[PDB]
Amino acid sequence: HTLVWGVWVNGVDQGDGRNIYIRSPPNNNPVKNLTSPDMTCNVDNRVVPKSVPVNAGDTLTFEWYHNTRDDDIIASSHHGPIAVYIAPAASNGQGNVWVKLFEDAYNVTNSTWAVDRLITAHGQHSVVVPHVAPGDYLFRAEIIALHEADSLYSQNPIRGAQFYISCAQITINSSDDSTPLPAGVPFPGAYTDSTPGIQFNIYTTPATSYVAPPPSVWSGALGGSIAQVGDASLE
Ligand SMILES: [Cu+2]
Repeated sequence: HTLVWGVWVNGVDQGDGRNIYIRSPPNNNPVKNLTSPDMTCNVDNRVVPKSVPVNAGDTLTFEWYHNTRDDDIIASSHHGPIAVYIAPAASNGQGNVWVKLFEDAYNVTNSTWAVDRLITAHGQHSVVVPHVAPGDYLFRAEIIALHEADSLYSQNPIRGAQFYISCAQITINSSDDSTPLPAGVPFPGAYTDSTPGIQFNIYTTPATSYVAPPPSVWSGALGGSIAQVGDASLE
């Protein structure tokens, strides 16, 4: 149970974005139904009044929280991967539009899941803004909690993989468009009951064997991190 509070651009806090530049859902409950319209941008997908200005090559940092800013972030039980997708905003996230910029699942070197490192990072994970066409975009940040993912939601709706999905409105101003954005995958639709990484038993299956759900990270993606960029306590 986690939500995005706001974003940072090059380590500068853009301030509370809830219902302002984030398409915030009403609460931190997960999405679990893979065929739900709620898979796109969570349960309250609508245009919000602001879009955060960035340039290509900026560091864009998402900041998550549980109940209050810079708290426990997400229950430690919620081991799983983190992904970020991008789509042109005029799509409203509909159709074959979502392109993956970032994936971090289980780090063998560190013996930690992305969610474990997100807590350590005070809820902060980042991407490099890609060199796509200038214009308005949705950045879809997706945490998958796998602590109840041994079941399919479609078999037992009390369990299943848990999707924490947050869509930020981002406007890319300066971009040379060296990597034009291709078509991508649909949400809902890209994840199904047979997709690798959706049904996974963290109690019995080693995390070293986990394969995160496709699609693969786009060739145009410039990277990211799970690391504290900004100290919310200094504000
Ligand atoms: Cu939860």
